[PDB]
Amino acid sequence: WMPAYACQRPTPLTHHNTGLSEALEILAEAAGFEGSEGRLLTFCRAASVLKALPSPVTTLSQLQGLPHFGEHSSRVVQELLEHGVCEEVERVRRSERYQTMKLFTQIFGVGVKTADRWYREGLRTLDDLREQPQKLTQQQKAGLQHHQDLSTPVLRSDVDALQQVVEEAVGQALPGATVTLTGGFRRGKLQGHDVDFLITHPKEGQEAGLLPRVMCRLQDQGLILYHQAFERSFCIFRLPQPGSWKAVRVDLVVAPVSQFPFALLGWTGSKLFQRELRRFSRKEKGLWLNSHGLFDPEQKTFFQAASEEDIFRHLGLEYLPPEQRNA
DNA sequence: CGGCATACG
DNA sequence: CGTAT
DNA sequence: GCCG
Ligand SMILES: [Mn+2]
Ligand SMILES: [Mn+2]
Ligand SMILES: [Mn+2]
Ligand SMILES: [Mn+2]
Ligand SMILES: [Mn+2]
Ligand SMILES: [Mn+2]
Ligand code: NA
Repeated sequence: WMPAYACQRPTPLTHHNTGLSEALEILAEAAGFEGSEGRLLTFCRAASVLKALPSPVTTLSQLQGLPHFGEHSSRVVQELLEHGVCEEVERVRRSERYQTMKLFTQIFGVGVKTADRWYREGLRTLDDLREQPQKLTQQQKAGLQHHQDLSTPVLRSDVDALQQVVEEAVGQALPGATVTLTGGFRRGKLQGHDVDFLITHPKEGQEAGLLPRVMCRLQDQGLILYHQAFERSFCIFRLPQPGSWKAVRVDLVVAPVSQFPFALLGWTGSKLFQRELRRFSRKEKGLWLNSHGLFDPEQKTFFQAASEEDIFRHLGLEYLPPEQRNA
């Protein structure tokens, strides 16, 4: 009834088991803060299974036969169904370790390994980090300075204005080049932490050298608060606001049109969806998938794709629109 | 038990 | 090390 | 933590 891989089932943005999935995702996040990628993955997958169910789970027996539910995830759900709360989840929520690793890793430029080291050094607050700025990278200094704005959700309204701005600079850098909205907003989210754009050009090869030209023009318009040949740019944009402005994270990515379907697929996510899709491709089909292409290692050939639909067909999967990739 | 996605900056 | 989905 |  329920396939094992998230890429084999539709997952809508909103669903019927929100509280249960959020609890399991707390445990997934905490596992990640402790370097347990395997446990993170299982809890993520179990959470996603519930997102894909057609109705609420009300009794423990409804978990029987569901992939990725074993003793641990089942007990989490059991406690939530019986008591409305899971003691393990609540203990994580209020732990100093969890709250601080969450606070630190949310900083642009800070990963788990950096946050862990800072935690072991006794640091606990953002002001603790501001006191010793000589230990910060330029990227972390930017992430810390802009942290408050970057913690404010980006609205769909913000996205349209940013897209117009990016297209203006893209059109000057290379007439005919296109801008596609990707990431969470393409999956139908109404808010997000950042905005993701994919840029290409209909004439293979014309996109070479494009991203530096785009960035130079955005920077000349005074719109870049922070950025690093290249094909991915992780920026902080100055977004106009009523009588002011706010910092917003924007990712710009360039791909040649031959690779565009693969890059669109990868950059549209979700993160779990893409990991599961790549896992499925390799383990079930013997094909190697990334945001550049799909490789047959036996024939030593790349699949040509003209669309996302092509890629799902190549992999023997029913097509899923972006709004059903919210694994 | 081994595996857990796969890149770029 | 960071970043991305 | 769970699957095959
Ligand atoms: Mn009980
Ligand atoms: Mn995004
Ligand atoms: Mn992004
Ligand atoms: Mn490339
Ligand atoms: Mn093992
Ligand atoms: Mn993201
Ligand atoms: Na971070």
